Amino acid sequence: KFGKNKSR
Repeated sequence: KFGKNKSR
């Protein structure tokens, strides 16, 4: 739940 905002 740390690399979930590493998409866009």
